[PDB]
Amino acid sequence: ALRGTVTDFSGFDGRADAEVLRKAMKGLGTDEDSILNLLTARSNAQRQQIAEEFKTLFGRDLVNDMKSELTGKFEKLIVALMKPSRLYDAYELKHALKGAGTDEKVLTEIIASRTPEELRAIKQAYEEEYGSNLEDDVVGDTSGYYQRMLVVLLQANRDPDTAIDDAQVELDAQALFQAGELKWGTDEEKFITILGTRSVSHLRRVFDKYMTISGFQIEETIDRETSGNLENLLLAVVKSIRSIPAYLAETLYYAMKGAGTDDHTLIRVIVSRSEIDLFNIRKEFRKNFATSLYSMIKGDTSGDYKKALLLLCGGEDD
Ligand SMILES: N[C@@H](COP(=O)(O)OC[C@H](O)CO)C(=O)O
Ligand SMILES: [Ca+2]
Ligand SMILES: [Ca+2]
Ligand SMILES: [Ca+2]
Ligand SMILES: [Ca+2]
Ligand SMILES: [Ca+2]
Ligand SMILES: [Ca+2]
Ligand SMILES: [Ca+2]
Ligand SMILES: [Ca+2]
Ligand SMILES: [Ca+2]
Ligand SMILES: [Ca+2]
Repeated sequence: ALRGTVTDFSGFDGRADAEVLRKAMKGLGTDEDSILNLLTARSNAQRQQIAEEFKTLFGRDLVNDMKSELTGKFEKLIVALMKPSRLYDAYELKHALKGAGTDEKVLTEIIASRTPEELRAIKQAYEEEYGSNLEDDVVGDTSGYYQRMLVVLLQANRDPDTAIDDAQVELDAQALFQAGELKWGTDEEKFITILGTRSVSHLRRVFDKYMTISGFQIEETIDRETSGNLENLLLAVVKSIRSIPAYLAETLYYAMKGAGTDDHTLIRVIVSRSEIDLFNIRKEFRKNFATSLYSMIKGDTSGDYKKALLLLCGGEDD
């Protein structure tokens, strides 16, 4: 069931494509159309093979020459597609923790929606690249319970999915109820432990049983009981337990639906998921917001940026 929209091209020849790319840039001008059409049709691994072929043939750096030729959002999309898939989430979190403040959107979005196995991969790749430890930088930039919830999720140690225990399900449904609605104030430590640590299939049962007991969806209680960064993070975590595709379809829709487009979020979710579950994100987006993701992008973007983004997305209906 989980499926991306970008696959390995059959009859890939790294050497032929690097010559197509050399021609598409040599001279005054840039043929942005040959670049866009070739790269969105190659898998991320293929793009890496191309990049080293281009380097052995011409002794030139593929991504640096593209940076020289291109500009704007389209440059930013093409550079993102060229990041090895192993490094892109690490990349995006370093640049979120970068500068003075911190981009909590980015932190919350990746850390909530990535599985334990993707999170340990991202921590390794981050350390190797940036020479820093991820947990240490996250702690460095955040506070309060938002910080603690991010550190719990960064442990990547959520319980395995196993046979459900109903007595366990109702004990946790009830702890959450006494921890929030029935308390003056909130016991956020109790919400972080059960939401940060219980298995995904056990928590899908907990969220239904909590509805039976209180007449509220856990999302409704999180909005009632918390605010700010912790509220965003706790909602991202619940949404992701329910469906990662659905959560990312929803992230995509708000990056566009307002007046402008949050272009950074739109490039990050299309590129990071192109080879994982972007087909599923298309389905969820159509089913939920009545629009195809293609019409939504086609309406919200322009130029080569738009054309590239659309060959990457790929579906009408979805
Ligand atoms: N979640 C917060 C507040 O959640 P409540 O709606 O129960 O808080 C009422 C008021 O703020 C005094 O605590 C806390 O722990 O203080
Ligand atoms: Ca040129
Ligand atoms: Ca041109
Ligand atoms: Ca440039
Ligand atoms: Ca910072
Ligand atoms: Ca901030
Ligand atoms: Ca801090
Ligand atoms: Ca309360
Ligand atoms: Ca409290
Ligand atoms: Ca709130
Ligand atoms: Ca818009």
